[PDB]
Amino acid sequence: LEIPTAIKPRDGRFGSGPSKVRLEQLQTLTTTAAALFGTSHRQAPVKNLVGRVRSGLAELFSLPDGYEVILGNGGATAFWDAAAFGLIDKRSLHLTYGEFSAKFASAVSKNPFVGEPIIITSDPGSAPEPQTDPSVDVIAWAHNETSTGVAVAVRRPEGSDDALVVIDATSGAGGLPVDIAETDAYYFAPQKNFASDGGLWLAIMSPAALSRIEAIAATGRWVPDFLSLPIAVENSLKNQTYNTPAIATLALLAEQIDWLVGNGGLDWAVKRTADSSQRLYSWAQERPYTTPFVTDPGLRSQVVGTIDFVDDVDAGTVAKILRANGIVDTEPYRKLGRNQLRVAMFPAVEPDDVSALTECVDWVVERL
Amino acid sequence: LEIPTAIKPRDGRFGSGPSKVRLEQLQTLTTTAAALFGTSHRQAPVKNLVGRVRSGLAELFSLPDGYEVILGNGGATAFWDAAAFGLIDKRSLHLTYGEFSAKFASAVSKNPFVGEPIIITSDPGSAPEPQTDPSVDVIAWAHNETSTGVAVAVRRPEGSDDALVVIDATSGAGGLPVDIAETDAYYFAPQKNFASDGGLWLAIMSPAALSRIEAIAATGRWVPDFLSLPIAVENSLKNQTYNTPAIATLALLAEQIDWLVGNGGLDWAVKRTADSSQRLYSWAQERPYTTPFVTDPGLRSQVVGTIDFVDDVDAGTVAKILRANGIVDTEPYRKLGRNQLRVAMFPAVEPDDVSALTECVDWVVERL
Ligand SMILES: Cc1ncc(COP(=O)(O)O)c(C=O)c1O
Ligand SMILES: Cc1ncc(COP(=O)(O)O)c(C=O)c1O
Repeated sequence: LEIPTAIKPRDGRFGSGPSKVRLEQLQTLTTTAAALFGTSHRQAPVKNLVGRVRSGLAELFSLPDGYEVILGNGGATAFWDAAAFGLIDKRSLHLTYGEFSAKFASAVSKNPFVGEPIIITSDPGSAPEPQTDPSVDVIAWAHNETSTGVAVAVRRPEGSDDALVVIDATSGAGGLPVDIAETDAYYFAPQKNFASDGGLWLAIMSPAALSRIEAIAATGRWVPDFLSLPIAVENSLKNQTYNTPAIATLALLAEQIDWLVGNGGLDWAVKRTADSSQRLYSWAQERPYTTPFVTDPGLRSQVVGTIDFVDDVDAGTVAKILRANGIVDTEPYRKLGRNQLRVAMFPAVEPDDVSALTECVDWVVERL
Repeated sequence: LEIPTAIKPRDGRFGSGPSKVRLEQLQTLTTTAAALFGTSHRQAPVKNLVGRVRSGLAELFSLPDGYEVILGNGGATAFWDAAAFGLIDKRSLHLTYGEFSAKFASAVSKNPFVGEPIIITSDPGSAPEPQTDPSVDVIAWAHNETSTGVAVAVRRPEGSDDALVVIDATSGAGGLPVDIAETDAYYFAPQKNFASDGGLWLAIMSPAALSRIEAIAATGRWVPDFLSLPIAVENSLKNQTYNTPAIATLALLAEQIDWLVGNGGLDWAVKRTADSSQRLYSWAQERPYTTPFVTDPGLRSQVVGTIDFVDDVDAGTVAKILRANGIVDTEPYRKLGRNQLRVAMFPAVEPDDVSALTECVDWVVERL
């Protein structure tokens, strides 16, 4: 099946990380950023680039006093292990409702430097309510569960005074609203809403989280240096990382932050993803062969939309035909095992392209 | 001081990592690799890119049967912690003679999952001989010590049958000769001879090293998943990494590998760095205000040249003037504390630009 060009989106990338890298943003690598490549991360030109990223994120996320942008190599998966060693003192409570929220709880359960976590589960497509427990000093959940398309509210739970709020915003940060004052560690990686590459983690940390990192280091608890949050904080405060970061990753990230801030900031990004996701969900509701996987509209992610298909319409065949027509990465999370499409709607994704995608899906399904 | 343009090198980047990224190599990001950006690392287009990197390195390093290219996020610093958990069974022997060889031994000493390492030290600017011990199952040293400009032979020591040869080739791999059959783990990162970005580690592993990784995993020894060599092996064998890799790091690396292979492979790269380094060392010998830091010519690195300056010629002032004229990153290793310049001569660096640099240094020194 050859989809007519007239109905095709301008950009066919609907992947949930890595995701659409804007043409003008990628072009900065051979132009405005060409002179930064291959230069020292211990010298002013690359340190100023890290500085642009940190102050840019501080502006975009309206950071309260004493909050800091901390960064290091590895991506969000490395941050899970760094946080298990460095942020959790004795015990944590985790909400699990998909791949990424479950994987952080599983990393904490296996880590022999911290206690057995309390795990509150819910079926995929749903989420438990943010909650606390008197025996925990960390409470963790994902702002956006990328495998299921579920977005959860980011609020400091009642009676959680003695616990840090540790939020995996890998696919949520930059596309969803957030009051950073409600968090202690709001972490992410650049390949989703920030339209950059993986291999770097970023974490917005509160004064309580920074003090906690210092207090845990002061106990003498061992941590491999690569996963050390005290070393990552020491370096981040001076526009550096512990080891050599990727200049391309920082250059693409800084360009996306500038673009988001220049468009009106987080409020603009949230309006944009609301617009894209409204097009996707309204279409999924209208068509008799589709339905949103997430039944609670309050949990339906603005940035990652999981659309279930009925028995007689094979979503896998639809995804294959779309891919053969250059409309890529609509395949559901590889481990979920559902007759579903997963569509990313991060701010780089044009809302009109989400509309064009739905028309392409209708066109293909009518010819199956 | 304004250095006349006629004597300036075409490219002023002499940094030892990050290092000179060729422009035509950087331009593939906006052309032949542009469509790869923002696409899934779990789908064929990015998996084929990893495939190109693995096959390319297999060709460049003339890999014997059963040797495999393993990769993961983090850079070489992450590989030290991954190797301490995953390659060392009971005890290791380390050679230390600068920043990077010492830091790996220090990471192993602090790791509470393995024994206390045997450490064989030498003064900076020198190196101990590769040697073994009956109580160790791993012997480790750096092919190239980036902090002192010392290159060491890579050979399997006599009577080391029960020990894996674990070589930190971060600044050596692709610019220095090597017989891979003499190694069990030959690891590096892409920001030096491979003219790409940091944040990714690569390791050429022997069948004995791969079997060792499996045997250590089979004991049930815990390892944080991000630093897991069994998981990195499982993913690498199917052109993947454990978590999201940077597409730009892979795309720049594959272009450099292709450029090196097309030029005549490792033999061509070694001739090129021999040519560049001959220009630097002969000039350092000729001038009465300079001398190579490394007194043993057999240990003088072809890729990283440390040139000491006499008391009355301030190398720091020279470095500052060069930097103000766009000739950057000649500053010595930040912790060495010597009146010295450090010049990288990786294959992307044109030998004529090393000659031009020496003329620029003469010009500046004559006007101090
Ligand atoms: C020899 C050597 N080993 C290890 C490293 C650490 O590399 P990375 O910053 O990629 O972790 C470096 C960095 O310069 C190095 O030159
Ligand atoms: C919510 C979430 N958490 C964590 C991760 C891990 O990210 P990375 O590959 O950067 O380690 C991902 C990856 O898709 C994710 O979406």
